[PDB]
Amino acid sequence: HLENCLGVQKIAPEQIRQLFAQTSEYHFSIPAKTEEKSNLNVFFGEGRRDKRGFVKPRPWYEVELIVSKDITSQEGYPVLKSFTVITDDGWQFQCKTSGDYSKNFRSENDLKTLGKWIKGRLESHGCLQNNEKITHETLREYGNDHFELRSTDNPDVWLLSFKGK
DNA sequence: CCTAAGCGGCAATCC
DNA sequence: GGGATTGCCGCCTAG
Repeated sequence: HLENCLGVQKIAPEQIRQLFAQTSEYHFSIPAKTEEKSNLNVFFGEGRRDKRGFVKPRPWYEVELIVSKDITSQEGYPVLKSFTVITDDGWQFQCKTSGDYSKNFRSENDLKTLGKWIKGRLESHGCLQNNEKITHETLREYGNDHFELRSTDNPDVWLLSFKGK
């Protein structure tokens, strides 16, 4: 679902096999929270309100990963930085950490990009359907409730995993 | 001047 | 009370 998305590139399988074969100096297990108006479920939160008073609904694939201080404060974590992310299923796009405490982990220049990777993967495995809330059952049915954020010898390129079963 | 969403931070919550 | 945390809302500014 990410092939035709602007800013997203395809990384060859053999290029992936080598990258993930390296051991990371920094590794993080970012929890997939089940918050209902934030995180994976930003779609169910309030829309964006204009000065006229209209509230425009969020796109279905708009998501964020809010990372706690317990992981943010850890050494090596990209605080308020932009970086390249290479996914375990062979996709590359830009991400940027932002907000207070640099808690907000999002795809860069298109919030939907990270959403299409996460929700798309959930949908593809049949654990989620359009306009449905992501719950503990969704993650249990998928087979994983954490994202793996790993460092690479290049300080501006990270590895990101969300394998199921 | 509008338009729009990227992402910066308001504010609800806890102790 | 208000420092700490972050779930959630919408300001801000590029184009």
